[PDB]
Amino acid sequence: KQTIFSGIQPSGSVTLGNYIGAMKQFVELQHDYNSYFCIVDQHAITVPQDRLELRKNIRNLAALYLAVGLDPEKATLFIQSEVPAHAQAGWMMQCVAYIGELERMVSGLLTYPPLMAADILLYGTDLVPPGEDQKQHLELTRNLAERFNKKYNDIFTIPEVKIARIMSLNDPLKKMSKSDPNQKAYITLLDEPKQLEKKIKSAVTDSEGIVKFDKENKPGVSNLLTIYSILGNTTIEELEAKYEGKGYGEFKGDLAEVVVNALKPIQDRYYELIESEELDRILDEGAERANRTANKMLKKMENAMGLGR
Amino acid sequence: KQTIFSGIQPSGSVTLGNYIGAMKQFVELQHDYNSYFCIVDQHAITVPQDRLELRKNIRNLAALYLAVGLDPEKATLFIQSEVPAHAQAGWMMQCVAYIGELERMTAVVSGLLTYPPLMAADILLYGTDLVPPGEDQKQHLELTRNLAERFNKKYNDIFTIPEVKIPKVGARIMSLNDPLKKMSKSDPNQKAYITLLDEPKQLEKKIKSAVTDSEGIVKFDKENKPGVSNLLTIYSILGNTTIEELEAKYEGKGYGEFKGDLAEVVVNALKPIQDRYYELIESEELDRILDEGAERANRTANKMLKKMENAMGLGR
Repeated sequence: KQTIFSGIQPSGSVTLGNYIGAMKQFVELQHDYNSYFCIVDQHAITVPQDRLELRKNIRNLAALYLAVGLDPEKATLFIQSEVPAHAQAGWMMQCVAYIGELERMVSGLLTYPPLMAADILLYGTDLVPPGEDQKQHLELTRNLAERFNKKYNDIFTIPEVKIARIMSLNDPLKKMSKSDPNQKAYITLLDEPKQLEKKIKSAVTDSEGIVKFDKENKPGVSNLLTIYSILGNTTIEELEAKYEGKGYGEFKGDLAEVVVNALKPIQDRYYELIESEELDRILDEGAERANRTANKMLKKMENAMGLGR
Repeated sequence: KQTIFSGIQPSGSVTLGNYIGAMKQFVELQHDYNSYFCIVDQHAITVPQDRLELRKNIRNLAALYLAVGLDPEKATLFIQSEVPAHAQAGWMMQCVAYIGELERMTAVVSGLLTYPPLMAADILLYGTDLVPPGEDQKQHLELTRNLAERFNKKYNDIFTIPEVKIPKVGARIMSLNDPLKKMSKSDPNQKAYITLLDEPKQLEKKIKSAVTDSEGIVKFDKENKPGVSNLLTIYSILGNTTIEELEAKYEGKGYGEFKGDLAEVVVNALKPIQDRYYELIESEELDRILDEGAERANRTANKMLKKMENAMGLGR
């Protein structure tokens, strides 16, 4: 059973687009793969942060992950910061990484990649996700892994990166993104039904009046068919067949409700957890698991380098 | 009342200049200060090492400090890596330090440029009031004070701002060999230095062949008679006698017995240290003392760590 590590930044709120990109894809692999989801709060402080926004974002993200079906008794969801081994191994890896490598991509900004390498390597990670802009982060990680294996002990497995792009409702050519100035460009998983509906019905389209798919010729309608597709558990072409004698108004109206119904259980559950202390227990349990495992790999690192006794 | 934090490198061998310079002086402040002696193995790995000799030096240093009169009941002696908060706080301090101030001190290994915030973390973690002076610790301490103040201001106010404490005129001890040089273990001539574990026989050999003058007067003046005044300084401190008594004592006498007598004085000073070192170095009582100190340090350090985390928004 291969093992996967996903480093997940607590950055406030998840768009539908990114839920469909990563979240959904990797949450489902929890039964076939041994899977870790690490809220990387120590990487978040490499940029300016309000202390309150940060604790808020961390809880919030944890709640969503569980709300979207992550099973804490099969996968390991935890907060980086609560597993001291990360900083510890993070520091040993600083003593193996060179500056040159790091300048080629505030101090923690320049020197978090060794800590990132440490995040993945502490767990014997076989696989990492394709976070857009991780192509050079994984390369370093791989390299640092190889450099430590040669110089001390083969203890690290060399991690691999093994694999629907949701575009803006306002502009089909732009990717859906939380930082989009226009609030109607994107849907967040906690959007209320009322507002969910509004954003879909005003989503830019064509005039052709025919629900059909081609990306570079009907990008707005194509995108909508792709959302409908994933959230509704159907194929695009079935949907074409289904809207044969129909126009965008019925389509947009039906899609609205599909989306409301796909997000209702997720919301319902978010709010049960966000307030509960059950959420804290889950996170306590996750940190215990990760420490138990991360500490074994740490001691080896320490023994490989010679740090105690 | 005041607490001192002494960060001490496990480098494999300690000269006489060190015992009299740092160790002795700061192990004496033991009762009038809550004093920490931290074996900084995570600073050690910024430069190349053999995992065997590093492990060895770590014990060696622990054993030496005890052997020299460090009281595990009054001072906290511990290993840096064995208290995780250092790594944790250190990482937090990297998120406060800018690259420039770090770039203004030293493809090279990253932890060699980025250790100063970890040094900051080491000290600030204990609410340290005072620190020893080191060779090039001036520029290091200045950065720590900045990071302390920068963080007090921006997040919460939790760090005390530390100060260099100057000990009771620590004597700088010079080579036996070239008296203008400072005593150093790296010198390629083992005659030039004396280490606390030198056998009485090698102690004796080295002292007799220590560089002097062509006068044959045992008289202290630093600029014209550096060999002799270095030895007088050594005789003074291990002797517990003033240089004046030693000029009195060695009036109508020449370098012959001056070196003979000093030799026996050094042997006798180093004997208890050696007998005691050789008990601890093999026994498990040492391990017990290093477990206690790690425990004490962790309890203190973890409280401050919680404050830093609350102050920045990590965890819950």
